[PDB]
Amino acid sequence: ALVFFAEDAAIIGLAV
Amino acid sequence: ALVFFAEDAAIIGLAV
Amino acid sequence: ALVFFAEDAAIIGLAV
Amino acid sequence: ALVFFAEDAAIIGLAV
Amino acid sequence: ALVFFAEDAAIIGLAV
Amino acid sequence: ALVFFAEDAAIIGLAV
Amino acid sequence: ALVFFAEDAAIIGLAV
Amino acid sequence: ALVFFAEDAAIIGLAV
Amino acid sequence: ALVFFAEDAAIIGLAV
Amino acid sequence: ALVFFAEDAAIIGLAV
Amino acid sequence: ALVFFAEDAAIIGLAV
Amino acid sequence: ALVFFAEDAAIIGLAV
Amino acid sequence: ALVFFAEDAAIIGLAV
Amino acid sequence: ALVFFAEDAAIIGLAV
Amino acid sequence: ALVFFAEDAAIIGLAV
Amino acid sequence: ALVFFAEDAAIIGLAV
Ligand SMILES: [Cl-]
Ligand SMILES: [Cl-]
Ligand SMILES: [Cl-]
Ligand SMILES: [Cl-]
Ligand SMILES: [Cl-]
Ligand code: NA
Ligand code: NA
Repeated sequence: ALVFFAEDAAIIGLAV
Repeated sequence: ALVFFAEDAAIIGLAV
Repeated sequence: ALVFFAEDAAIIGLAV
Repeated sequence: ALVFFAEDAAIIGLAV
Repeated sequence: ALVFFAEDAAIIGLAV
Repeated sequence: ALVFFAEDAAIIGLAV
Repeated sequence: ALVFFAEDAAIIGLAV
Repeated sequence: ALVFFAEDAAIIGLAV
Repeated sequence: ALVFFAEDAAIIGLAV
Repeated sequence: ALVFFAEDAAIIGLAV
Repeated sequence: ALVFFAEDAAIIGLAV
Repeated sequence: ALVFFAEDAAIIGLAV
Repeated sequence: ALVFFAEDAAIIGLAV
Repeated sequence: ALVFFAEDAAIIGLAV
Repeated sequence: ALVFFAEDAAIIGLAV
Repeated sequence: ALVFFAEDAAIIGLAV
């Protein structure tokens, strides 16, 4: 799976 | 809001 | 075009 | 009450 | 770029 | 309306 | 001394 | 004279 | 983390 | 200050 | 050369 | 160990 | 434009 | 408790 | 800071 | 004639 990144603060992984 | 990042050059934020 | 980044592990670009 | 401010990005209030 | 600030509520940045 | 801030000292608002 | 800021409305200093 | 504020990083005064 | 602000003069961040 | 980034996993900021 | 990245806010390159 | 990132063009890890 | 809704807490609009 | 929703602008909870 | 330019003759900087 | 411009500091004209 791909992991994208976003600032949510902390930088989190969004796993697809 | 989440902030994604993209290379547009320079790296930019994209706010959601 | 925009390039997003994703961890595929190595970091890859995703071009749009 | 007092409202303080912090950078979180976005600036948020903190109410006391 | 300079970033000014304004209460719009929430405090927001104005980028120049 | 936007409220900007300035030191006039004390901090005042400038409303627009 | 440090001076912090709070919305009390006016913005006031808090002196430490 | 009025002093406004901007992020330039560091927050700077702009004096008018 | 949260970043507060204080006059130290110039404004500085305070990271928590 | 400049903020660099590293994986420590999750991404974290490194302030300089 | 290698290009590192830092948040300065805009993301900037540092070329080595 | 910390992993930093650099554009070398692919993005590579730098392992410390 | 379409305005979607999401819990971010507080419910926000997202405007498209 | 039950939480209803109203536009007040922003969408708010109403707790019962 | 930003430096704009104007003909004043001779071309001058205007610093902000 | 044509007047080009160069930074010499100050911006100067170069007349051709
Ligand atoms: Cl999944
Ligand atoms: Cl709170
Ligand atoms: Cl910390
Ligand atoms: Cl430091
Ligand atoms: Cl001539
Ligand atoms: Na890149
Ligand atoms: Na810097």
